[PDB]
Amino acid sequence: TENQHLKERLEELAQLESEVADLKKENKDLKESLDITDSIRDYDPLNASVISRNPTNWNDQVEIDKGSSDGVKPDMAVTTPSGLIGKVTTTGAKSATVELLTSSDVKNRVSAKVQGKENAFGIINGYDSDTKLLELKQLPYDMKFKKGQKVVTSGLGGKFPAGIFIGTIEKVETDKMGLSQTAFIKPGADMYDLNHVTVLKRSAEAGTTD
Amino acid sequence: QHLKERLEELAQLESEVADLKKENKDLKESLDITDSIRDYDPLNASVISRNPTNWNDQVEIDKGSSDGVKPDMAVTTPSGLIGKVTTTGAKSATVELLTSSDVKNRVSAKVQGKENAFGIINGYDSDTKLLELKQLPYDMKFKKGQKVVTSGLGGKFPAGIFIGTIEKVETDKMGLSQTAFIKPGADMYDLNHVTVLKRSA
Amino acid sequence: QHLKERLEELAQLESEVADLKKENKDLKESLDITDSIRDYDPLNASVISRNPTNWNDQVEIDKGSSDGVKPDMAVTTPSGLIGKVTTTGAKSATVELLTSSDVKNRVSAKVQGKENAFGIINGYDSDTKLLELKQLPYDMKFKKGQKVVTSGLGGKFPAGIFIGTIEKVETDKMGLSQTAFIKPGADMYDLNHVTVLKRSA
Amino acid sequence: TENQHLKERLEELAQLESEVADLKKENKDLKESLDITDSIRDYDPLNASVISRNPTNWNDQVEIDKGSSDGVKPDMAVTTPSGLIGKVTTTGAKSATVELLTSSDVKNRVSAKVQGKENAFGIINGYDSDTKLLELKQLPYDMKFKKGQKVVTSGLGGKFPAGIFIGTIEKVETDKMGLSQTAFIKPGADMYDLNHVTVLKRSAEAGTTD
Amino acid sequence: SDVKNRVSAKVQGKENAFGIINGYDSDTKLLELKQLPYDMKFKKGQKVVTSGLGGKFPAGIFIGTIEKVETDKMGLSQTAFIKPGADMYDLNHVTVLKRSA
Repeated sequence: TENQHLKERLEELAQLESEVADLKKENKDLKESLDITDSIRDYDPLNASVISRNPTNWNDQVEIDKGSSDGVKPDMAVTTPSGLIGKVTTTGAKSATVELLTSSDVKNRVSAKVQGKENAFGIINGYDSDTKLLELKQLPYDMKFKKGQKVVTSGLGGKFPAGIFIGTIEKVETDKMGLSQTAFIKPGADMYDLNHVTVLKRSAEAGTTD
Repeated sequence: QHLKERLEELAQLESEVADLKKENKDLKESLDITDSIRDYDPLNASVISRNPTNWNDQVEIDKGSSDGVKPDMAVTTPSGLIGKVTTTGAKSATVELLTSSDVKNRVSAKVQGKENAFGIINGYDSDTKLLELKQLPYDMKFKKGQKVVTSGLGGKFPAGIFIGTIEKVETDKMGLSQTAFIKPGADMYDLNHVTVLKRSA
Repeated sequence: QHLKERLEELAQLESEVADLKKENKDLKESLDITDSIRDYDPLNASVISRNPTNWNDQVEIDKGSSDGVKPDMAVTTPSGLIGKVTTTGAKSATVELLTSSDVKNRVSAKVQGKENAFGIINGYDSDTKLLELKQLPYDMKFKKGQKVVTSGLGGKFPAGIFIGTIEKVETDKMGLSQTAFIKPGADMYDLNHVTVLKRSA
Repeated sequence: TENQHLKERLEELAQLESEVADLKKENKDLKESLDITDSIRDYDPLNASVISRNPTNWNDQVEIDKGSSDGVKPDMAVTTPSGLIGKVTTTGAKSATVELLTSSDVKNRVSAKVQGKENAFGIINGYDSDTKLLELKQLPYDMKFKKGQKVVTSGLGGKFPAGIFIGTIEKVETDKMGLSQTAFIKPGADMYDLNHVTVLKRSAEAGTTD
Repeated sequence: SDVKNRVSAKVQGKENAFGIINGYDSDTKLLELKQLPYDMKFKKGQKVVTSGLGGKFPAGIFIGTIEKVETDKMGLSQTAFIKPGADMYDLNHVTVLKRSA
């Protein structure tokens, strides 16, 4: 099994890797042809490790070994290879606190986009400990969603680069008012056990519309 | 071990593909119409912020004062006019969209036809998703499909910018003018790359 | 006494007004495009029957065999192509509409563009209200708004008949061709006056 | 009162009368400019009187003094100045039976159109003795209707001329399936007391699509 | 024989039709021109050149000749079989086109 499937995978994986690199290069040329600098998807990453996590508030917060003097700033996105895990909240000289998507803070939110033949925008806001699902609120009521669509950061909140993978639509429903839809999402990154992590500095100019 | 290493960063890769594809297509479309409007002295910008609260009213771009961006300048995409610059900052600016709910928001328009009629675009319906073209000559006849562009009467926008298509047409109460309802050409729900027209010469 | 005499026949009068207005407008539109297609030898007809059961598939017109109407002839309105004649009778005939659900219903189409691409219109979605334009060249690029007309390849319809507008465009599975979704120009939900093109010379 | 309102009415009535006549003439010219004969709205009327009505089936049927030898034929529309009242069902040499809109025959129906900035089509089918309302079934589910819109004959059933006034939308609702709408209509013609009536021969070719 | 190998082609004719060259038969020694407009008519001998649609090759490069033409199953398009102009069995001197301007 340790080579029965990864043969068709680690292989079909490099498949997407080169496809990207090509698109990624083409995209770079286009933006150069036009006068486009610091687009909404660009960013400078910084690697870091979780150095402390309290079981009392395990799903709310984590502490990393990088801080102010390393360039870390409040509101920077924090991720892992398989997805978005949170944002920097408070920073010290050499360490910082990051609030996880699974946090119980009702004010916690992130601007997101649901990829489809036609994209839709909404706000991720709310985690359910039982269902293990993120709430995607305010999607257009007339657009139709299917289980499996990918959700990524829109960057429209002004602080995260766009394109970071968040998760997958798992369930969809209409809200009481009948004005919008709400999708429930399965985070792609596993946040129960965090060790190695990456803090993203957003390149695009900061937005004040929030 | 490497059974999760390059296995998890999969969905992230499929997402990069999808996003790059769309951004490349849109960016290509931008290149073609380049020389097509080189005269208006174009400035390419990115939408860097949009609030869900007033989603249809405005958007923020990463170009401002120090880039030649000044309030009232036209903002467009390859498929259409999307708005005008309002408040400007040093490195960014706010753009009022045609889909705005601000009742004072207006744009001088012309219907391309045998005979050219002028009108004021002023009003957007969230439901029908149509733009209101008020004040057209009461006895002139319009047909579904006629193209609507900016008139230029007012110095603000250059003339010739495509706005949308005549969808419906009706006579208002007074019996003095006609109102056409227009399908915007540009898609303003999903904005990313945008163009500021600095000069209307 | 006369308090009901000319009082009741009121709503009936207001109805005559509304109906005549619409019929006059549509009829005027017909006159303008007259010489515009005098070559195709037009035959003006009225829809005389339509069943709610198969509303979107067909319609019956008051012209047939003894009028020169023959199956496969194009049927149109000022704002667009609406179908083709199928079974014909002495004084009437059945018209298959573009909105039909008959999967075998097809029309050869051409997209007017820098480079002209041909495709087959084959399929209508009741929900999106869009026509399926299949088989367009995989590497040619299409933009929302390009006009689609009949190609003529097949002898059936004359070429140049306006069909609709490119709304969306996508690549099919195979990766061999593209499919555009089209907004029909003509309104087929409300048909009354119609035109049969007898000759495609 | 017998001249306090009819002064502003019989006057404002001739108002619509001349407006029509003008449109009506213009329409005639247009149809002549194009080669349009026997359009969907043309017809030859015949005057008649109700000569018998049984209280046992008062709302189902009525008998008129014109028949076969007068040109009356089954399926011809029967009206009065204020609206449509029914259709001819069986004919004899000098008299005929006409089924009223208020009939209890569930199979009874008429193709209709709801006038609006954008017309809608449906089938009138069913009368409620209590509410005194006609059922307009199968109107498009996404179109919106307002109380007061006029309903007329569409002619699409192949037997009536189009344009005969039927009544007014009074109530509107969505059906269980959620596929269409149903409007309830107030007949314009009062069918409780019928005397003078008019049988319409349809000019347009007959339709077999029914 | 690489099934993913493709080239965008155009048939020079009264009306120009586009298609994708994708497939070579060792036996008939013919190139497969897929996706041509179903109701357009092609004749043996029409010349096929590169279309350029895709930025890769310059347009106008001669590819071969229409030999046979047939309608595929679907009844949506036509496939022509083409006789390559160049002889690829014996290659020695060759030319690389650096710019497609």
